[PDB]
Amino acid sequence: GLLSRLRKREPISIYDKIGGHEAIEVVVEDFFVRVLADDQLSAFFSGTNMSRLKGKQVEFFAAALGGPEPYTGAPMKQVHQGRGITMHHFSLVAGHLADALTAAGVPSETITEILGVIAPLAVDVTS
Amino acid sequence: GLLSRLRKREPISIYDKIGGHEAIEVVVEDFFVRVLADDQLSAFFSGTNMSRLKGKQVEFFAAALGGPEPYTGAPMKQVHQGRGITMHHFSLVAGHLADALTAAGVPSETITEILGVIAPLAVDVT
Ligand code: HEM
Ligand code: HEM
Ligand SMILES: [C-]#N
Ligand SMILES: [C-]#N
Ligand code: NA
Repeated sequence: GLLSRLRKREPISIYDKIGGHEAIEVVVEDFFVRVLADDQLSAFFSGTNMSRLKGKQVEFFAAALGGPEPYTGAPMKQVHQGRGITMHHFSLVAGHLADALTAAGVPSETITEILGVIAPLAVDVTS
Repeated sequence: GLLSRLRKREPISIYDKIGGHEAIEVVVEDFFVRVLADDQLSAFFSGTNMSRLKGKQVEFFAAALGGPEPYTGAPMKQVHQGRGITMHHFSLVAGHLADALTAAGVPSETITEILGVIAPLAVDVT
């Protein structure tokens, strides 16, 4: 945990400073309420099992932001390839993530930092 | 609350100035009485959950005015998109908010300050 990490003089991860697994879970839940309420986005998920997806997204974001738990989902490029997702869609999704982070009280500077980790993933996500 | 924030040497926000979350609740109720009575505005709210909207409006205004809690609703552009809202409509709503603030006894100068925060939002709403 964070205490062990600090005892080892390891820098505080984004994961730890935003509140770890519980924070990520809450953010991902809200993120998906936002995404599924967005008529430009909801249809992408029509044939999707949301229950499982939220789980994999928690694992993915946690791992991306410095958490210890494994990602147990499929590779980004394979999952998203062929879904007709454009940079327009990717950007809307990123906007919803930023909104969920803001709603959870994460400082704007940290939101920007998180967008810096996530934005390069568009190369694997978009059509 | 305001007491703890002053102990931290935070400058007084507009939110804290006008009476905080409880003052904003009261203003928002009166605001919508005015809005829904306005024939030029009321049809936009046909079918709207007023209780929910009012709560999100309290959150929004409280946050914009420097309050302690984040806004948790949808952003202004998304929510108002495709409704054909014009500068005329926005101006009417801003007018009703100012009148509600006036009725609540907020000093004219502070209402002017609040309108300075609200008026730029028209780019997203319209
Ligand atoms: C913001 C960056 C994104 C990340 C980190 C991400 C991550 C993920 C992850 C972890 C999964 C689960 C993979 C699995 O099932 O093993 C997934 C699936 C999925 N993603 Fe994303 N994604 C992103 C952007 C997007 C965008 C922009 C769209 C469409 C607008 C999208 C649409 C989908 C859909 C529809 C699935 C589920 C496919 C199915 O039905 O199983 N994703 N994504
Ligand atoms: C003073 C600027 C305004 C602000 C701060 C504002 C704020 C908001 C907020 C916070 C919501 C709720 C968002 C959510 O559900 O997450 C909302 C929705 C809405 N607004 Fe505004 N608004 C403004 C101007 C206007 C104007 C000028 C109109 C039309 C005359 C309008 C009509 C509506 C309607 C119809 C909804 C949707 C209610 C529903 O979901 O059924 N707003 N607005
Ligand atoms: C993808 N969520
Ligand atoms: C919007 N009221
Ligand atoms: Na695919």
